[PDB]
Amino acid sequence: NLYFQSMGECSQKGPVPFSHCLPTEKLQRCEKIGEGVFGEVFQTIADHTPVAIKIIAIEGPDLVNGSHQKTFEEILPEIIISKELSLLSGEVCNRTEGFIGLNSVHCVQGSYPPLLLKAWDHYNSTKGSANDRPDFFKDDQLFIVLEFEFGGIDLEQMRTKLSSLATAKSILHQLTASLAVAEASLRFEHRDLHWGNVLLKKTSLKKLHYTLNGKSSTIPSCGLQVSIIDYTLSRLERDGIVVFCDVSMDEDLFTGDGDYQFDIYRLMKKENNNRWGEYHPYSNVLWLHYLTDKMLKQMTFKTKCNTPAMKQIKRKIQEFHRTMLNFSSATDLLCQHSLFK
Ligand SMILES: CN1CCCN(C)C(=O)COc2cc(ccc2OCC(=O)NC2CCCC2)Nc2ncnc3[nH]cc(c23)C1
Ligand code: NA
Ligand SMILES: [Zn+2]
Repeated sequence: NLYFQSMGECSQKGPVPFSHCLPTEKLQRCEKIGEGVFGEVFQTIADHTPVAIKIIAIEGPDLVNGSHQKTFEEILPEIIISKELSLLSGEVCNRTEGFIGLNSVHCVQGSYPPLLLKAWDHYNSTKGSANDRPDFFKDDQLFIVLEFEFGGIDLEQMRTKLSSLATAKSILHQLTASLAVAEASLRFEHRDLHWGNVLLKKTSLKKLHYTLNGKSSTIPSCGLQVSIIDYTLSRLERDGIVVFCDVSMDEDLFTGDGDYQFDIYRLMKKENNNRWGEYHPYSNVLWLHYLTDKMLKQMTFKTKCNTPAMKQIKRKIQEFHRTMLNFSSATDLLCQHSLFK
């Protein structure tokens, strides 16, 4: 064990105990906030500030949540993507805070902490879990433990909670800007931006700031800051080296039904001729269209569009829905679409 922790930004070498990442008070305040086949996500408090902790078992031979554990080599591309996107908050020509911030990454060894099992149980009793109770791991088990800034609540879970379609406009504008900046900087495609992967949190900032190819602009917040998550299918590049998930031989991804989400996977494959290493930023437009579609058809707002000014916003979002598929990229949308003028 002769690697440094957290990409060289932690002085420990080799695996660390859970207690390195979750000292007793941080551990005691963990509450589970979500899950997937990968493992578990908890919210806790560090220095009076909420954070999210995502815990993924790696390198072992046996099944977790019905699937084999990834190796570190298998997970590394997504760690790289997460970090590159987070680093856009501190860049100059192409700058955005719209991707989830990555605080730290550790490789942890040990059995699962009993205090996290308690939090897992509470979630299972209240919301119900699709996962195995993570109490079967042995003292040799390795995990990747990622600490993200806390991003809030997902858009699907906020289906009935947003003020108005003005809020929807801000959300769409924030998403479009973040995707554009990542296109410009990293030739980035998200490739899986369903409404579970858009987070919303309160902000006291009235305007949010971004920079696209050296040009800075602002977006009225409507009191919310958007964060994009989930890079399972994402693609980007740096100095000509491409990191992407190769789904060219996957079958089931393209046979979904019952939501426009599942059409987007098929429409992506059409656009790229099943060649997933290429750059097709139209996929970002496809996802933004799916999101706009959710805003207009599945979201319900606390205040409807009662005045002609608000009815006009609604009409303009309907016009965005009808016209946006004729743009080539999130960059094209941001720079050219009337909605964002
Ligand atoms: C609980 N959480 C939904 C859980 C289920 N779900 C949809 C995911 O997991 C999607 O992916 C991410 C989720 C979060 C953060 C980063 C993710 O992606 C990058 C990544 O993990 N890279 C890793 C690099 C190596 C492998 C993956 N989750 C959150 N982060 C911050 N605040 C939050 N509030 C609400 C949530 C949340 C939603
Ligand atoms: Na962020
Ligand atoms: Zn550390």
